[PDB]
Amino acid sequence: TIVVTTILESPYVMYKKNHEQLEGNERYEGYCVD
Repeated sequence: TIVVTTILESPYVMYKKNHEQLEGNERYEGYCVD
């Protein structure tokens, strides 16, 4: 598994709606997540 470092910065990487009930990569959304 590749470890990808990134940064919380809108709209590149943001916490998803309901992230606390999600895990791993699914916690995040945005341009850089895509």
